[PDB]
Amino acid sequence: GAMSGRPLDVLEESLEETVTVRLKDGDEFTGVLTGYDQHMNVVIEGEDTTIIRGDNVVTIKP
Amino acid sequence: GAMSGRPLDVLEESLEETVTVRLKDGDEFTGVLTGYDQHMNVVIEGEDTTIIRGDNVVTIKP
Amino acid sequence: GAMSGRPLDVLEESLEETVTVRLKDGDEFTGVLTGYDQHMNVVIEGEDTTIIRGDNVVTIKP
Amino acid sequence: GAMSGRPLDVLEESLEETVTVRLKDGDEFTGVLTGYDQHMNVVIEGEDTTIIRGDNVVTIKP
Amino acid sequence: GAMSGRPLDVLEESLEETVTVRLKDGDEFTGVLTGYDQHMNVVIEGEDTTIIRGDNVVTIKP
Amino acid sequence: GAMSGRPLDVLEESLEETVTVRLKDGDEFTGVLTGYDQHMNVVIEGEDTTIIRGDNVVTIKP
Amino acid sequence: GAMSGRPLDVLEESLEETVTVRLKDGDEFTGVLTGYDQHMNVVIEGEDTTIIRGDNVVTIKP
Ligand SMILES: O=c1ccn([C@@H]2O[C@H](CO)[C@@H](O)[C@H]2O)c(=O)[nH]1
Ligand SMILES: O=c1ccn([C@@H]2O[C@H](CO)[C@@H](O)[C@H]2O)c(=O)[nH]1
Ligand SMILES: O=c1ccn([C@@H]2O[C@H](CO)[C@@H](O)[C@H]2O)c(=O)[nH]1
Ligand SMILES: O=c1ccn([C@@H]2O[C@H](CO)[C@@H](O)[C@H]2O)c(=O)[nH]1
Ligand SMILES: O=c1ccn([C@@H]2O[C@H](CO)[C@@H](O)[C@H]2O)c(=O)[nH]1
Ligand SMILES: O=c1ccn([C@@H]2O[C@H](CO)[C@@H](O)[C@H]2O)c(=O)[nH]1
Ligand SMILES: O=c1ccn([C@@H]2O[C@H](CO)[C@@H](O)[C@H]2O)c(=O)[nH]1
Ligand SMILES: [Ca+2]
Ligand SMILES: [Ca+2]
Ligand SMILES: [Ca+2]
Ligand SMILES: [Ca+2]
Ligand SMILES: [Ca+2]
Ligand SMILES: [Ca+2]
Ligand SMILES: [Ca+2]
Ligand SMILES: [Ca+2]
Ligand SMILES: [Ca+2]
Ligand SMILES: [Ca+2]
Ligand SMILES: [Ca+2]
Repeated sequence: GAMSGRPLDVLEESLEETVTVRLKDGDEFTGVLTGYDQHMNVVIEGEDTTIIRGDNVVTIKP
Repeated sequence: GAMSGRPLDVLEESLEETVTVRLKDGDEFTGVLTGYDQHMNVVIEGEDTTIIRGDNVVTIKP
Repeated sequence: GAMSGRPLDVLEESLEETVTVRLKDGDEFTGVLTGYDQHMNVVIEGEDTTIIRGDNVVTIKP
Repeated sequence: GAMSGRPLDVLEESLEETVTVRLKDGDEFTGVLTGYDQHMNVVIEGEDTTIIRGDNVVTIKP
Repeated sequence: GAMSGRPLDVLEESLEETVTVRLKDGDEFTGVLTGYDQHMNVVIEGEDTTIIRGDNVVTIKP
Repeated sequence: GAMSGRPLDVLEESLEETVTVRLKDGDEFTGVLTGYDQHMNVVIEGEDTTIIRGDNVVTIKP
Repeated sequence: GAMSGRPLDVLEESLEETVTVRLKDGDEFTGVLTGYDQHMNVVIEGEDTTIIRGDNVVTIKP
């Protein structure tokens, strides 16, 4: 198809795996990716759950 | 389905439980989550009711 | 139903009550909430009338 | 109805009357409001005519 | 009508006339308004053509 | 018609010609405009090819 | 057709080819373009997979 492996599809394929999320402020969050949505909001599970709002995200290393 | 546990579905299951919202300006708001919407606007209940506009949120930890 | 006490619904129930609105620039406005819209634009009646563009809002405390 | 006196409805009742618009960069513009739109762009007429793009607006005092 | 003299309608009444556009970075552009769109992108003609993206616009003064 | 010579229409008629794009960070890119889209993403080809995301654009000079 | 070589179409033609993405914070990512979407989110394959959110992108140079 078009668009190759879409970014949200790569996120779909990274469910239940450890990703690292880097935010515009410099902070990094590492933990299991348990959910995401169309805005690139992500749920990251480490010692506890973190919902990260997508507009803060610079990169995700899945 | 697709998307694991969507971020807004994790909010739904955090309703009436305690969460911490961290904003872009550095402020943190702890209290009971009593509502949310599509924009990730949140209602946090401490001694006061605090409506937080979604665009200010960095992370929500339930 | 879903989303608990939706943020805008709490606004609806805060009409004609005193609220405090804090802006990104750190200013605060206290007065009677006489209107709002789906952007979280709000009308605050103090000594005189203030319309606040929602995109400046950080928190609203009803 | 809902939302009380909507922010855009207050601007509707302030057409042909004097208002003060304050901008995110701190400038204020005073004059007769002669038009507006759903983005809250406004037309302010004092000695000059000024179209103000709504995303710059913090407050409007009708 | 509603909304008085809508800001984009003022732009229409300014086509083929000289206006002054002030940007968020402080620069000012004076020239013939030869076009605009619904985002308030404008084409300003001085000694040459300048297309200005609307999200940089603070004010337009016909 | 309305809106005069629309900005995207000026971009159409500047295809295959040389233009200067100035970004919010202050950088400038000069080259032949070989494409654009509704967001004002542009493709500029001088000695190499640069896709510029429209949200960074201040002005384009065709 | 209209719009010449659309920016997203240049991206399509760059799949499985090395490109270089520059971000607003100054960082640069070089690697194989393996995916993209309509927001200009991109997936860049270097030593690791990196998902880049579009709104941080300034330029992409294939
Ligand atoms: O839940 C949401 C909704 C929107 N946005 C993004 O953030 C921008 C500004 O808040 C929006 O335009 C959208 O791209 C999010 O990150 N999360
Ligand atoms: O009530 C609202 C309406 C919009 N937004 C978000 O704020 C962004 C711009 O301020 C919008 O794109 C949207 O994501 C909110 O947070 N709350
Ligand atoms: O009257 C309006 C119209 C829109 N916005 C919203 O402000 C954000 C940034 O301008 C966008 O979400 C936009 O929809 C307002 O705050 N007020
Ligand atoms: O003519 C326009 C078009 C859009 N916007 C608003 O500007 C913000 C983005 O620049 C969004 O809230 C958008 O609705 C305006 O203020 N005026
Ligand atoms: O590829 C894209 C997708 C979206 N946007 C911008 O994102 C904002 C969405 O309202 C607008 O400024 C739009 O031009 C871009 O610049 N490029
Ligand atoms: O071609 C353009 C010019 C301006 N914008 C504005 O940039 C904002 C991005 O926040 C949008 O909401 C819109 O108002 C576009 O989307 N596209
Ligand atoms: O996954 C997403 C979702 C939204 N946006 C951006 O958020 C804004 C929504 O108006 C636009 O700039 C759009 O390109 C992204 O960059 N990536
Ligand atoms: Ca996997
Ligand atoms: Ca799978
Ligand atoms: Ca009054
Ligand atoms: Ca009414
Ligand atoms: Ca009146
Ligand atoms: Ca009329
Ligand atoms: Ca005229
Ligand atoms: Ca003039
Ligand atoms: Ca020319
Ligand atoms: Ca031509
Ligand atoms: Ca080429």
